[PDB]
Amino acid sequence: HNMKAFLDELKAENIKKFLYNFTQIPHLAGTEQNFQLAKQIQSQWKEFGLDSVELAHYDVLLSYPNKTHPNYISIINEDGNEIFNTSLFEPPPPGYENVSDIVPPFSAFSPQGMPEGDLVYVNYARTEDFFKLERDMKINCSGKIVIARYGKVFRGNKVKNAQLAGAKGVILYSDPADYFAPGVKSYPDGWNLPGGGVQRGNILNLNGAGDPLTPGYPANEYAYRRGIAEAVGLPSIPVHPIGYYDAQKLLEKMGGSAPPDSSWRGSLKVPYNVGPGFTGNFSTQKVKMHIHSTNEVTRIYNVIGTLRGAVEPDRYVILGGHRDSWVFGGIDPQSGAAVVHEIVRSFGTLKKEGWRPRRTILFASWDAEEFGLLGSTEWAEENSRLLQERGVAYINADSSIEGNYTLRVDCTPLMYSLVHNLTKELKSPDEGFEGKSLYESWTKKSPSPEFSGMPRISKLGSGNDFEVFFQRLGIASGRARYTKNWETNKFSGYPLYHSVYETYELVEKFYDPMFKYHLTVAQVRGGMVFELANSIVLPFDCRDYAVVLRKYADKIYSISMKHPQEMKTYSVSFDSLFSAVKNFTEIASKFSERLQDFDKSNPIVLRMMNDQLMFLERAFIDPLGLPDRPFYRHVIYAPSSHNKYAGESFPGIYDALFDIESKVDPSKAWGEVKRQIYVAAFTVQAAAETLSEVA
Amino acid sequence: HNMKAFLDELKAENIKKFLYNFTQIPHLAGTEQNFQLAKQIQSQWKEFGLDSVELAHYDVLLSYPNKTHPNYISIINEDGNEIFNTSLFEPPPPGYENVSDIVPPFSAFSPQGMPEGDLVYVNYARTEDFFKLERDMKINCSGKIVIARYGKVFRGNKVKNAQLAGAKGVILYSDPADYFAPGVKSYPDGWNLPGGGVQRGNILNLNGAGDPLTPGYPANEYAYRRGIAEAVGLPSIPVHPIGYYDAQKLLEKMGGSAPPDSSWRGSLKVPYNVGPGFTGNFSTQKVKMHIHSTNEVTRIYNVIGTLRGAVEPDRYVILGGHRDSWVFGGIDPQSGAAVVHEIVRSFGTLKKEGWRPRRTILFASWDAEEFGLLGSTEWAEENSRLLQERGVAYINADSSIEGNYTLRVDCTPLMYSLVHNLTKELKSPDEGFEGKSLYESWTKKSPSPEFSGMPRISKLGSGNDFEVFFQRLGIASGRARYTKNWETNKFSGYPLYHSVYETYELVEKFYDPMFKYHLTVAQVRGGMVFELANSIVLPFDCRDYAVVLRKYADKIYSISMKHPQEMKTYSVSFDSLFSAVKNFTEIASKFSERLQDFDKSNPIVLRMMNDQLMFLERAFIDPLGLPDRPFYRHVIYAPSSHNKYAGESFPGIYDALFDIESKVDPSKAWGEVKRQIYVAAFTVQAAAETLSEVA
Ligand SMILES: *[C@@H]1O[C@H](CO)[C@@H](O[C@@H]2O[C@H](CO)[C@@H](O)[C@H](O)[C@H]2NC(C)=O)[C@H](O)[C@H]1NC(C)=O
Ligand SMILES: *[C@@H]1O[C@H](CO)[C@@H](O[C@@H]2O[C@H](CO)[C@@H](O)[C@H](O)[C@H]2NC(C)=O)[C@H](O)[C@H]1NC(C)=O
Ligand SMILES: *[C@@H]1O[C@H](CO)[C@@H](O[C@@H]2O[C@H](CO)[C@@H](O)[C@H](O)[C@H]2NC(C)=O)[C@H](O)[C@H]1NC(C)=O
Ligand SMILES: *[C@@H]1O[C@H](CO)[C@@H](O[C@@H]2O[C@H](CO)[C@@H](O)[C@H](O)[C@H]2NC(C)=O)[C@H](O)[C@H]1NC(C)=O
Ligand SMILES: *[C@@H]1O[C@H](CO)[C@@H](O[C@@H]2O[C@H](CO)[C@@H](O)[C@H](O)[C@H]2NC(C)=O)[C@H](O)[C@H]1NC(C)=O
Ligand SMILES: *[C@@H]1O[C@H](CO)[C@@H](O[C@@H]2O[C@H](CO)[C@@H](O)[C@H](O)[C@H]2NC(C)=O)[C@H](O)[C@H]1NC(C)=O
Ligand SMILES: *[C@@H]1O[C@H](CO)[C@@H](O[C@H]2O[C@H](CO)[C@@H](O)[C@H](O)[C@H]2NC(C)=O)[C@H](O)[C@H]1NC(C)=O
Ligand SMILES: *[C@@H]1O[C@H](CO)[C@@H](O[C@H]2O[C@H](CO)[C@@H](O)[C@H](O)[C@H]2NC(C)=O)[C@H](O)[C@H]1NC(C)=O
Ligand SMILES: *[C@H]1O[C@H](CO)[C@@H](O[C@H]2O[C@H](CO)[C@@H](O)[C@H](O)[C@H]2NC(C)=O)[C@H](O)[C@H]1NC(C)=O
Ligand SMILES: *[C@H]1O[C@H](CO)[C@@H](O[C@H]2O[C@H](CO)[C@@H](O)[C@H](O)[C@H]2NC(C)=O)[C@H](O)[C@H]1NC(C)=O
Ligand SMILES: *[C@@H]1O[C@H](CO)[C@@H](O)[C@H](O)[C@H]1NC(C)=O
Ligand SMILES: *[C@@H]1O[C@H](CO)[C@@H](O)[C@H](O)[C@H]1NC(C)=O
Ligand SMILES: *[C@@H]1O[C@H](CO)[C@@H](O)[C@H](O)[C@H]1NC(C)=O
Ligand SMILES: *[C@@H]1O[C@H](CO)[C@@H](O)[C@H](O)[C@H]1NC(C)=O
Ligand SMILES: [Zn+2]
Ligand SMILES: [Zn+2]
Ligand SMILES: [Zn+2]
Ligand SMILES: [Zn+2]
Repeated sequence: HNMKAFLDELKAENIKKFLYNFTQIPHLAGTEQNFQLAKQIQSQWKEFGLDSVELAHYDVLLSYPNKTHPNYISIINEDGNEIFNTSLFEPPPPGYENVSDIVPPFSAFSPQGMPEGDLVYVNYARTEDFFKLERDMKINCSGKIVIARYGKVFRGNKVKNAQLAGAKGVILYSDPADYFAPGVKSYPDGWNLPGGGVQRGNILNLNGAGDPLTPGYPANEYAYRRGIAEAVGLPSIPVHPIGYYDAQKLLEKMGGSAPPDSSWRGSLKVPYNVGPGFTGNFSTQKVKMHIHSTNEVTRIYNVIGTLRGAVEPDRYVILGGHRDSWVFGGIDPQSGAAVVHEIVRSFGTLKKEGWRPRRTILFASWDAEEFGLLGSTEWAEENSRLLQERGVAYINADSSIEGNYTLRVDCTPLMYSLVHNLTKELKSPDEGFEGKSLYESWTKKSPSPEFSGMPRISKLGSGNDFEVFFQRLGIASGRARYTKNWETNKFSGYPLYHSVYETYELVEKFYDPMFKYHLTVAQVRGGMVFELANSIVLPFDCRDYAVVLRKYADKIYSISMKHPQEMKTYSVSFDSLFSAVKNFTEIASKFSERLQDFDKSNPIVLRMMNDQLMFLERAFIDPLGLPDRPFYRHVIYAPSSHNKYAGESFPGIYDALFDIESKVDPSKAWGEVKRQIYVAAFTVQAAAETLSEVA
Repeated sequence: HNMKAFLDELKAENIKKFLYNFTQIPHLAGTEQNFQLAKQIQSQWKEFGLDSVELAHYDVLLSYPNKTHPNYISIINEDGNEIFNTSLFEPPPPGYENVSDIVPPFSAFSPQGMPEGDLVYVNYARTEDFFKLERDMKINCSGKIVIARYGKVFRGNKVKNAQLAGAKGVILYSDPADYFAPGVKSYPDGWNLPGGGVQRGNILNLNGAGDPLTPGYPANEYAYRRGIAEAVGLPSIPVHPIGYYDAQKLLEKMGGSAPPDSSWRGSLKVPYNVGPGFTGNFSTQKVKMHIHSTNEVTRIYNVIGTLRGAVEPDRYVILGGHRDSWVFGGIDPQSGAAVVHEIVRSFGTLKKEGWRPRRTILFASWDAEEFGLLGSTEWAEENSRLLQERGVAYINADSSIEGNYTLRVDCTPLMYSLVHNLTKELKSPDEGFEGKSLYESWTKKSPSPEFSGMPRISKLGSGNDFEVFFQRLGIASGRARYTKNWETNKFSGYPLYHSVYETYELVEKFYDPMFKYHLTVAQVRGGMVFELANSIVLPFDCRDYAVVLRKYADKIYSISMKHPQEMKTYSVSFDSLFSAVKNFTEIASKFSERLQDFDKSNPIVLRMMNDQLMFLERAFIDPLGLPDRPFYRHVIYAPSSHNKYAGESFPGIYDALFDIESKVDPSKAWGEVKRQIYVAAFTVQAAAETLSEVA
C-alpha cells in the first residue's frame, strides 16, 4: 500500500512480546532446541505472509564441553591440587533458577588438555605490542599459561598471538577496568557485570571465512571436510573464560615483576604483576587448566523467508540476523531477531492486503553465528552465484540496543543518503525530543566529524553475518542499533556481553522498558529494506563513495608521508591512487547527472542504470582477495591484516605500511607498499569506469 | 537491416585483398611496424562505421634476439669450435628476398648462455613418459643439452620437463615424422615444410595467464612489475629452434644407445640414438648453444572497435583475434584478421544504413599473443569487472584455414544449437556440394560421434586469446576454422606452423585460391557474432550442457573405475557428481520449457530470463581456480594439470586420478580425488540452481 502503512504497522507491544518468546530457553547453535525455534520461526513466517520459507542446513564443525568431565582452572603445589578450583558455571540469574541446558562458560573450539605452569599477565593479550614487550624483560612464555584480559584485539588473536609467544594454554577473563560502567550494580539489580559473570566467545581465526572445514564450499551433505589437523584457524593450545572474582584469586597470588606502563592495571583488588609464577608462601604454586571439550560436526539450520518481487524478482534485498545464542540471548541476538520478526509480520500484513515489493525481499534467521558466522557464510558460499548477480543490498540485524543515547549506523557510503533521508522522516524516541525527527535526535547527539551538519555513520567490516555479503561477495549493506554516549562510556561492547545475565528482564527492566528504541530501530531497519526493495531507482548515491575515498586516500597517504625520506628513496608515488580517486569523483558526477535526465518511462534504460548502481559496490571486490586471506576481497573496506579494530581503509596499503620502520629488508618492504598503492588505484579506477557510459 | 543483408555484404575479393595488405611486412609484437598496422586498423575501422575505436596499450615483458651477436648452436671438440655452426636465419621465401626486419628463428624468453655438453634425444620432450623413461637406462641428463622434437605436449613443458631432468639447455626441432604431409613439396612450390624452415614459438609457462610480471593486474603505466627472478614461468636454461636439415647434422653424429620403443624414430636420414654424446671419429665432439637474447618491457597495442547496441548496450558480444605475427603471418594470424576486418566493414556498412545491433558488439585486434596471449589477457585483467557482469559471448578469430576438408568448430555447449542452426542456413563452399548447406557439407565430412546425425563440435580450452574470456572469466565462446581431413593427416597443426614461409602466396596459391573457404568462415563467424548480438532471447541452449556433462561424468567415472578395489577400499563415491548432473539436466529441462511460455512482450522478464542464460556459463567458474593454477577457473573445461593435449573434462578429478597408481601415500591420494569429485559436483549443482526459478 505504501511506506507509511508499513511502518505504522510496526507495534512495540509485539517486538516486546517476541523478545520474550525468544528469551526463555537456551538456543545454543546446533542444540535440540535451537532447531525447535528454527521450526517455529519457519512456521510463524509462513503465517505472516511469506511466499516461500524453508530451512537451509549444513553440517558444521561446532564444539561443546563434556557435561560429565566439566572444564575449569586451578592452582597446584607440592602434589596438592585442590588448592582453589574455578567456578563450574555462572550463578544462574534470578528467575532462571531451575532451567536445564544452560551451558558452562567456555572458549569455543579449544583443544583438549590439562597443562601445568606459571602464569604471565598480558595487557589484553598481544595487541602485538603487549607481547612485543616481553623482550623488555627477558620473558620466554614458552611452556607458560598466559592469562589475558578481553579487550582491544578480537580474542582469537589473543589466543594466536599467545601461540606465537610459546603459550601452553590461555586464561581469558573479563576485566572491570575495560567494561564495568562507573556507577552501576551487578545485573540482578545491576545492569553492569557480576563478579561471577563470564563472557563466552569463540576463538576461531577464520580470517577470511567459512566452517573451519568447508572453505569456499558449502557444508552440504556430500561435502568433503578438511580434518582437524589441517583445519582453518583452530587454536593449538587450550583456552578458558574466567569471571573477575575468579580472575582475582589467580592474579592475587600472582608474583611477577615490574608491570611495564601504568596501563597494565585492570582496576582489581590486586597488583598487576606480569612476571612468571607466584611468590612468597606461594612459590611451588602453579595454575592448571582442565579442558575436556570436543569438536563435533553438527547439523545447523537457517530459516529463509521469501517475498517474491512484483517487477524485479531477480533482484534481491536481504534482511538478516542470527538467532543462535549463547544462553538466552537477552540482547545478542534475540533483541534483534524480534525486530526482524515484527518487520516480517508487517510486510506480511501488507502482502495479504494484495501488495508486493518491486524487488524481492529475503529474510534469514542465521544459525551458528556465534561459532564463526558459520550459518550465514555457508549459505552464501552456496548461493554466491546468485547473490553475485542478484544481490542488491543486505541489511544485518543482530542486537538492537547497547544504550539509550541515540542511533548508530554503519554502512557502505552508498546507503548514506538513504539512511539520512529516511531517518529525517522518522519520529525520534529519544527523551527530550517530542516531535523531533530521528535525524534531528541522531545528529545532535553524535555529529558526523568534518561536516557536523549531519549524523555520524561508521564503516562496516568484520563481525556479524553481513561479513560474507559485504567483504567477500561485495553486496552493499548496513546495520543499525541504539547505543550509548560515545564519551561517557569509552569501552567496547556492553557489560554482560556474552554472559548468562543477558536475559529478557535485563532489557525490559534496564534498557528499553517501553520498547521505544526497539520500535525505532525497527522502523529504521524496515525503511532501509523497504526503500531498497521498492524504490524505482536504487537508493544508492555513488557521489558519496567519491567523497569518502578521497578522505581515505588522504589518510592513508599521510600514513606513508610519515617517512618522507624513505618515500623518495625508493620512489614511492601516490599520484595513481589520487588520480583514480579524482576520476571516480568526476565519473560519478556525470553518472549522477545522467541519472536524472533519463526518462524513467523506458525500463531497460532504468534497469541498465540500476545495475550500474547495484554492481558498483561489487566493483570494489578484488577476486584474489587480500594478502594471505582470500575471503576478504573488498579493496576499500576490509579487516586490516594487523590491527583489526584500530585499522583503516585500503587495508592492502595499510598493512603494507604498518610497522614498516622495523622491516628487515627495506627494499621489498616498500615494493609491497608501492604495490598495493597500485592495486588500490587500479581498483578505484576500475570501480569508477563502471559508472562510465556503457558502450 | 537483416542477417542476410549482413552476410551477403561479405565479399571474398576483400578478405583476399585484406590478407594481402596485412602480409607484406613483419609485424612482430612490439615492433615499430606492428604499431603502424595497429594505427591502420584503428583508422580503417572508424571509417567502416564503428562508433568508438581506440588503442589499449600495456607495457609487457617481451623478448628478442640481439641483432649484433646472433644466436645459433654448434659442435665442439679438442679446442676446435667452428665444427658446423647452425643456420643464422631461414632462407627468405621467394619474393621476400630483400625485406628488412625478418627476425631469426628463436625460442622466446630463453635465458642467456653458452653451455657446452653432450646431447640426449627425447621423443617430443618429456610427454612425462619420455623423460620418465631415462631410468630404464641410467641417464642423468644433468649438465646435458637435451634435444627434443616439437609435438604432443605444448613446447613450454618440453623445456620445463627438461629442467626437471637436469638439462643444461634445450634444442627443439621440427621433425618430419610428425608434421610433413606425405606427398608434397617444400614450400616455394611446396605447401609442406622446407628443411631450412624453423618453427618459432614462446616457451613461457603462464599456466594460468598474464604478462609474466603483471599477474591478476594490468600492465598499465603505473603498474609494479615482478622482476625476472620471481617472474611467472620463465625457463631457467637456454632454448633454441632448429630446422631438420640442421637437426640431422646434430642427430647424425649422435652416438647414443638403445632407442627404447620404435616410436622414438623421427623418419630422418639418420638413426635415432638417445644416449649421451657422439661416437667414433666424434667422441670429443659436443654441442654448444649460443643464445644472447634479452627480455624487455615493451609497449604493445590492442585495437578496440565499438559498435553501440540499440537496446542492451550494457551487454557485450566480442569478436577478437590477434594481429601480432611472427614474420608475415600468412595464416597465423592474418588469415583470420582479414576475415574479422571484412566482418567489421560489413557491420559498418550496415550501421551506416541506419541500423544497430540489439546488444553491443566489440571488435578487438589483440597484440603480443604469440608472446603469451599478453595482449588479450592484460586488457581483460583490466576490464574483468565489466566482462564479468556484461560479457555475453566471445568469438575468437585467429587462422581461418588449415585445410580444404571441411569446417571446424570449438565451443561451449551453449552455442551448439546456434552453430548447428546457423550452419544449416549457410552455403557450402566445399567441392562437390553445389547448393548444399554448409551443415550438410560439414556433417558428412566429419560426423559428431555418438549421434552422427550431426557435425562434430570439439571443446575449447588452452591456446588462443579466448583463453582469458573462457577459462578465467567464464564467458561463453567459440572459434571456427577450415581444416584438413582428420584421417588422411593425423598430425597437429599445419606444416610451416610458426615459420617464415607462412606467407600470402602460401595461402592464395595453395590453400584458398578463390577464397571460398575464407568467405565461409567469415559468414560462420559473422553469423555467430550477429545472432548473439542481435537475437531477442540469447542463442544459448542449456540442455546441451546437460547432455555433455553426463558424458563427461561417465568418462571420468570410468577412469576412476579403473581401480574398482581401491575405490571401495577408501570409500570413493560418485553419486554426488552424478546426482548434480541429474538435476542439472532436470533443472535445465524446466528452464527451457519455462523459456518458451513467457510473454516476450515484457522486457524485465525477458532480461531476467536472458541473464540466467548469459550467466550460466559463468556459473561454472570456481574463484579459487584449479590446484596450484589460479587463472584456470572453469570446473568443467580447463587445461589438465598434467597432459594438456590428451586431457579430459573435470580437470580437477582427472589430475587427481592421473597416475594415481604410483602415488606414494595411497590415502591422501584418494582424499584428493574424493575431494574434486566433491567440488565438481558442488559446482555442477550450483551451476544448475542458477537456471532454477529466481526467487
Ligand atoms: C565425556 O568424557 C568422558 C570421560 O569419562 C568420555 O569417556 C571416554 O570414552 C569412554 C566412555 O565414553 C571411556 O571408555 C573412556 O575411558 C573415556 N576417556 C576419557 C576421555 O576420559 C566420553 O566419551 C565423553 N563424552 C562423549 C561420549 O563423547
Ligand atoms: C538508559 O538511559 C537512562 C537515562 O534515561 C540511564 O539513566 C542514567 O544513567 C546514568 C549512568 O550513565 C546515571 O548516572 C543516571 O543517574 C541515570 N539517570 C539519569 C540522571 O539519566 C540508564 O543508565 C541507561 N541505561 C542503559 C544504557 O540502558
Ligand atoms: C534525498 O532527498 C534529497 C532531497 O529531498 C534528494 O535530492 C534532491 O532530489 C531531487 C529529486 O530527486 C532533485 O530535484 C534535487 O536537485 C536534489 N537536491 C539535492 C539536495 O541534491 C536526494 O536525491 C534523496 N536521496 C535519496 C535517493 O533518497
Ligand atoms: C647486443 O649485444 C652486445 C654485445 O656486444 C651488447 O653489448 C654489451 O654492452 C656494451 C655495448 O652495448 C659493451 O660495453 C659490453 O661489453 C657488451 N657486453 C656483451 C653482452 O657482450 C649490447 O648491449 C646488446 N644490445 C643492446 C644494446 O642491448
Ligand atoms: C586442398 O585441397 C585440394 C583438393 O581440392 C588438395 O589436393 C589434393 O591433395 C592431395 C594430398 O592430400 C593429393 O594427394 C591430391 O593429388 C590433390 N588433388 C586431389 C586428387 O584432390 C590440396 O592438397 C589441399 N591443400 C591444402 C590442405 O590446402
Ligand atoms: C534451432 O532451430 C530449431 C528449429 O528450427 C529450434 O527448435 C524449435 O523451436 C521452435 C520455436 O523456437 C519450437 O516451436 C519447436 O518446438 C522447437 N523444436 C525443436 C527441434 O526443439 C531451436 O530453438 C533453434 N535454436 C536456436 C536458438 O537457434
Ligand atoms: C511462542 O509463541 C507461539 C505462538 O504464539 C507458541 O506456540 C506453540 O505453543 C502453543 C502453546 O502455548 C501451542 O498451542 C502452539 O501450537 C505452538 N505452536 C508453535 C509456534 O510451535 C510458542 O510455544 C511460544 N513459545 C513459548 C513456549 O514461550
Ligand atoms: C593498405 O591499404 C591502405 C588503404 O587502402 C593503405 O593506405 C595508406 O597508404 C596509401 C598509399 O597506398 C596512402 O595514400 C594512405 O593515406 C595510407 N593510409 C593509411 C591506411 O595509413 C596502406 O598503405 C596499405 N598497406 C600497404 C602499404 O600495402
Ligand atoms: C531444579 O530442580 C529440579 C527438580 O528438583 C532439578 O532437576 C533434576 O531433575 C530433572 C528432571 O526433572 C533433571 O533434568 C535434572 O538433571 C536434575 N538435576 C540434578 C539433580 O542434576 C535441578 O537440579 C534443580 N536445579 C539445579 C540444577 O540446582
Ligand atoms: C637487399 O638489398 C639491399 C640493398 O642493396 C640490402 O640492404 C642494405 O642496405 C639497406 C638500406 O637500403 C639496409 O637497411 C640494410 O641493412 C643493408 N643490408 C646489409 C648489407 O646489411 C640487403 O642487405 C639485401 N638483402 C640481404 C640482407 O641480403
Ligand atoms: C577441585 O574441586 C574442589 C574445589 O575446591 C577441590 O576441593 C577438589 O579437591 C578438587 N578436585 C578433586 C576432588 O581432586
Ligand atoms: C583517469 O584516472 C586514471 C587513473 O588510473 C588516469 O590514469 C587517467 O589519465 C584519467 N583519465 C584520463 C582523462 O586520462
Ligand atoms: C662459426 O661460424 C662458422 C660456421 O661454419 C665457422 O666457420 C666459424 O669458425 C665459427 N665462428 C668463429 C669464427 O669462431
Ligand atoms: C539435486 O541434486 C543434488 C546434488 O547436489 C542432490 O543432493 C539433491 O537431493 C537433488 N535435489 C533434490 C530433489 O533433493
Ligand atoms: Zn550477535
Ligand atoms: Zn555475538
Ligand atoms: Zn595465432
Ligand atoms: Zn600462434
